[PDB]
Amino acid sequence: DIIWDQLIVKRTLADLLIPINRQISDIQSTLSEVTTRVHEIERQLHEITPVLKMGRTLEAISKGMSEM
Amino acid sequence: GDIIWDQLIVKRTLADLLIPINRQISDIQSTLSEVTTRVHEIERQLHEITPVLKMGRTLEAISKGMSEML
Amino acid sequence: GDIIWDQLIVKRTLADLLIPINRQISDIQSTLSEVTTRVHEIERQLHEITPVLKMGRTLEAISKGMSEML
Repeated sequence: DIIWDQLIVKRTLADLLIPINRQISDIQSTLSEVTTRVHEIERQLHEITPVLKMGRTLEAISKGMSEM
Repeated sequence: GDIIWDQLIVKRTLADLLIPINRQISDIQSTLSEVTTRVHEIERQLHEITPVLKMGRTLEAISKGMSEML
Repeated sequence: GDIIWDQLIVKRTLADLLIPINRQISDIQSTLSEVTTRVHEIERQLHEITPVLKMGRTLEAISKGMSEML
């Protein structure tokens, strides 16, 4: 009787939640795809930040030698 | 409609509890899409900039070979 | 009021089902915020690196115009 009332709300709610679970599963995979793309970008920027720091010091040391 | 009535009011009662869940989700779906287009714009800017630096380092390597052996 | 004992039993079923949904969401909200700050840090690092490369390509375009003059 109250066990029916619970079963009813459980199944009414689980069918309402099928779209919510689908919406979430697609967000979890799309969020994981972005996190690996951002991991690949940060690595690609950590290997090209030094060469530009070397380039700006070469610009600073050639400015000091042109003054002489 | 006796228990069928019960099930139908329970559905629209359970739909009320879910309208914050649906709003929380819709804001995540738009914010996740905004990030995915910003990350798409970043990766193609980096895919344009990675080759010219690879060409630059080979020009530095081939210049080093011709300089010390001259 | 026995309608309070009914609600208390019912509400445990709703809680049982949405607790994982709320936890799934809260972990997405924090993980989505982490990537939005990482993407904000990447865009400002690229906004400071994009001008120096546009200055470099115009220096390459100016020297090409000067080499034509001989």
